[PDB]
Amino acid sequence: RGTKTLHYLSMITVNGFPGIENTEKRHFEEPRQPLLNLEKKKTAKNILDEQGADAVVDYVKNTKEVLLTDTTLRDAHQSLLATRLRLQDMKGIAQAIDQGLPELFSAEMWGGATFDVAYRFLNESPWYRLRKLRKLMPNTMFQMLFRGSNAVGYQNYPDNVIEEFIRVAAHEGIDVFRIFDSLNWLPQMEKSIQAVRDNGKIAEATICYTGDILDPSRPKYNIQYYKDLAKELEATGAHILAVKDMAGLLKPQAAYRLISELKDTVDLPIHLHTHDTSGNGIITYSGATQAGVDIIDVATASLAGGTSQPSMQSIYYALEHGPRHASINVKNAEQIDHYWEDVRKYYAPFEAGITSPQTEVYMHEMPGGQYTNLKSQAAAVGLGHRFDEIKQMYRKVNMMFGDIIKVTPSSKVVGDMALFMIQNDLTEEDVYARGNELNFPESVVSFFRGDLGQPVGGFPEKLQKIIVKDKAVITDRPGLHAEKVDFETVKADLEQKIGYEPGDHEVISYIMYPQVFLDYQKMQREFGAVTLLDTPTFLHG
Ligand SMILES: [Mg+2]
Ligand SMILES: [Mn+2]
Repeated sequence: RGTKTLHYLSMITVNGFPGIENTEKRHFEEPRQPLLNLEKKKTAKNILDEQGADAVVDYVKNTKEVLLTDTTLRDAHQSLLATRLRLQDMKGIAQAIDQGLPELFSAEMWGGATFDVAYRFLNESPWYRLRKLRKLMPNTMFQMLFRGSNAVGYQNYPDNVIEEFIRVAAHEGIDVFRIFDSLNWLPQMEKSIQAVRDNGKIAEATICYTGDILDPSRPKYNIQYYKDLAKELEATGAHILAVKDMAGLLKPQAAYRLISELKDTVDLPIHLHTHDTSGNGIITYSGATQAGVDIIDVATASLAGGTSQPSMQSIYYALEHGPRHASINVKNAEQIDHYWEDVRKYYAPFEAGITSPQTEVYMHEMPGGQYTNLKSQAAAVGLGHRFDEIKQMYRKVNMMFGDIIKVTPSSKVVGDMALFMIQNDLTEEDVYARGNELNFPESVVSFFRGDLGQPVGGFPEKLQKIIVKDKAVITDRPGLHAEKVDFETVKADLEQKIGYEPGDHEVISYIMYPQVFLDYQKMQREFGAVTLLDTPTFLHG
């Protein structure tokens, strides 16, 4: 093992880290360990382990205070540090988060972009990160982000693959599955919700919020649409209804109105997830708190603000003397935030830059992760100079598509469309006129083929016929048309490829990311377990 780490250290010392500018390994002090005042409490993890998910739901309903879910381990560093937060920095504070904050409903540490990014860039297994965090944080609930029928991948998978991933993730320590569909289509979420319920975990059915419910000019995503969606989601037997504000679009008055109306229609607890990109995340959470929201999604203050979640400490102080208080130990939270600031100093090459409240997100409606990725893609193609026109094309392409919900992977479709549209300098009338001649991006064609599901109100018919010139268009779940996957054959082929008998997690990771898992295995052969390295040594040597 020593030769592998020596090889990796020599490689990084000489050739530098791939994708970042080469710099010297500047000296870092040891990150500040917290000084916690421990109080023993029965957490929602204990309730789930003892009496199951329904007891957890009843505990949430009987909690007068508003519960907090920490998104520091997944979404805060997905938005701010390009999902590059390593397990080595997480494990120095995992026990402190488990002990100093037992009032947390759950910690979101998995799903989203973490699964792909860990394998692709951090060269560490997300399953290994899950196992180490589960050992380190035994009395907290683990929340993951689940993309409906795509799970952690960006495309549709057959139903047995999704069920097996849910089973393996539940066995390895995931306690809450937040299941969302990119276009808010129920059939893509039904089977995942049923599988999560069968595995005994909490199923968070999710509504992606877009538009403005208080704006009569945009009537498609009105309050009645969300009420009907919440009713049919409650019909599926999900434990907690989740409201995912992917781009910070939910305004405070709209937040109060939406949470009140959803509280009237369903008896499910409501989980609200929003981003502070508009700068109104704190007041939105407060307005939802007055409306009666149950759980809200917060990050530590050092990894909060901008495209990330609002800070949990500021959410505590904003609700300190109101009718409803947040459930947190604020002193322990600040003590943990000191460590988070010190380890955020490690990830300087992955920082986005100077951040300000960005109220332009109300028009272009672009999520922050997709915002950073779109900026990087425009820089890679040399279009980063005209990113204001990129924003305008993004908004106009979204309106051209029929005002779709823009969350991954549907936001990636709109981003690719806008990049291609500015790439060869045409308008939407030019799309309707010349569109038979050009070759549209593959993601747009796949979306108009129905591989992402069915959008609300259906596709624009003439534009769809332009986009797919001769390809077949399905109108049902893409999982029905998926190729059958047999796990014994895949396991045998993986054993041939990686040279040893793989576990269920390795098989289900090979199915979702075939090339990425094999590249990760090759990197493990060449360099060993680089997750054990500290972050400045991992980046610079
Ligand atoms: Mg409650
Ligand atoms: Mn998010």
